[PDB]
Amino acid sequence: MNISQFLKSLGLEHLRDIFETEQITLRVLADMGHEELKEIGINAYGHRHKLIKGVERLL
Amino acid sequence: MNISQFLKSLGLEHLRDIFETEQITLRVLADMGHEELKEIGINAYGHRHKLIKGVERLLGG
Amino acid sequence: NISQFLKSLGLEHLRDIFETEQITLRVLADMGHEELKEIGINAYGHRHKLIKGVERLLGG
Amino acid sequence: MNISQFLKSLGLEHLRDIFETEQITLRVLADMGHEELKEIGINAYGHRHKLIKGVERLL
Amino acid sequence: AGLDMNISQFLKSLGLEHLRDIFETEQITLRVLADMGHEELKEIGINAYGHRHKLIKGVERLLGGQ
Amino acid sequence: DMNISQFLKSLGLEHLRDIFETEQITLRVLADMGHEELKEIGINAYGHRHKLIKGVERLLG
Repeated sequence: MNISQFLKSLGLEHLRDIFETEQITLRVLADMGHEELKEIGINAYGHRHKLIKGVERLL
Repeated sequence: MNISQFLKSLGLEHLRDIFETEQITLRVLADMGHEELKEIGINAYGHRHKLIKGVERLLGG
Repeated sequence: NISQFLKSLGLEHLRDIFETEQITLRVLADMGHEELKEIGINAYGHRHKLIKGVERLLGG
Repeated sequence: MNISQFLKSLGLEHLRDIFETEQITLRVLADMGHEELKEIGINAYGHRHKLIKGVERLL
Repeated sequence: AGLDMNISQFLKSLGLEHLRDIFETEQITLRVLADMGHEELKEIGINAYGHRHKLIKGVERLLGGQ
Repeated sequence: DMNISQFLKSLGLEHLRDIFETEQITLRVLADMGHEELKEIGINAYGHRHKLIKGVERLLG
């Protein structure tokens, strides 16, 4: 629901600072792919994969 | 339409001073991408994304 | 929106050219005299009103 | 009497869009202090000072 | 407190009659409006500071002041 | 790499002629100028700096 709650559900709460600094809401995240997520500092494929598939589960 | 109403609609009124100092009109904003917006001090991806998509919705059908 | 735009310039008769050519306000903003001649706006006066209209509307 | 004419007289015409978007009339501006003006985005003390003192004369 | 007044008449008196639909949809009476500040009014869609200011000061004058 | 007066006219920035004359900005000086350097000589609008930078880029290439 909130981006903090979304990350917690994927076990990715430790990524919270990137999302806060870049002002990424769960709605902004919905329009983001691998290239956009690499741009904001999500360097691990596994993390981007979890985020992309996580938004797909909802959206 | 004007920038002040445009920013308010996206909930980005706090960016009003950057737009005023840089004399950014909707015409200028329409040709701006992520690199151009970073140049004027819009450092958050989320803010640039909202601006870019906002102009797309505004000037599209 | 583009229909509202044309109406404001008294150019409502150009609605069909704009619809057929899929010209939105974003497309119109990047168009000059040569591009407008290409879609069939043959009168200078009409192209001038469109170009200056987008300039006034967008800031700008 | 027109907020646009008032702003012009103080050399603060650049502030017109904030006043229009926030629907601030001279009557509204008359009950506004430094805290209320900061709230609508008048971030410079000098600008708030000119506005407050400007309305004080218009009485 | 005597604020049993018609919200339609209240808005008209402030020159804010155009807000009639927000107040009707949200079922805002004068008694509800009396406990509302800038944050609560922003929440129901009253986005202009000037409009919220007029409403808050309008209820104050109807209540005596502050 | 001609007279600066012709360059500004081509971009519709002829009103900037006095800044360029007073600051003794030639096209070769302008070619090494970015957004920070142009802000320093009084070009406060992003749109004007953008037009100047991109204008010299086209001239060079």
